[PDB]
Amino acid sequence: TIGRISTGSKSLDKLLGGGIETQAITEVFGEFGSGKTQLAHTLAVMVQLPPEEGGLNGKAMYIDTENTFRPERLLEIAQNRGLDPDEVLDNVAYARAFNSNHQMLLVQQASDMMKELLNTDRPVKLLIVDSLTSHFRSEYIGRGALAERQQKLAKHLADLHRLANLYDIAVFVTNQVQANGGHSATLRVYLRKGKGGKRIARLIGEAVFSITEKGIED
Ligand SMILES: [Ca+2]
Repeated sequence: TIGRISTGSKSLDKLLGGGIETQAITEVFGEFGSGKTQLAHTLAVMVQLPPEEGGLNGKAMYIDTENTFRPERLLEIAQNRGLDPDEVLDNVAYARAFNSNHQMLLVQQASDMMKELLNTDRPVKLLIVDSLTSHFRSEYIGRGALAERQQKLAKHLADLHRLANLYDIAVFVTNQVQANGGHSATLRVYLRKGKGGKRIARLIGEAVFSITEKGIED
């Protein structure tokens, strides 16, 4: 549907109101193996497709903080969906965020890059930040550092929301459930492991999906 990227699952798209939205931040929470990273890799392929096939004829940028990006997985999803894998890999730009300060600087650097590429036929339409809070949690420790950590995270989310609106891109971020917090910034989706190997998504009703050779499916 209009301005949305399909997840690869019709059930998950229905729950999301058609898929992930441009000009917005979608935040997916869950433990390791819940489907969050698999969903990010599938969306990096889906965004490239025409709108009738659930994409935006776009490119993706994947920012990693905990070594989760797998080009071979994109290659596999592309091959299994009948798409050209070299084209798919050429359209997903990868950058590692080394620490929380660098992670925050990457938003302005991505903004500078998208600006110069304004005339391009295939613009970036999806920005993924996998494990959004990992560097903030490991660099701000002790009870006294919590307020500062939250303040820096809020500023980072505000910079991402501004990026989504200046370039009409979908921002997709992954995180883990927090004992304290907190959004204001988003659309929050919790992912769980289901029976057998299915995964369940819930908005913070519910939708069932699976992890296959094609990435995310029903
Ligand atoms: Ca996963």
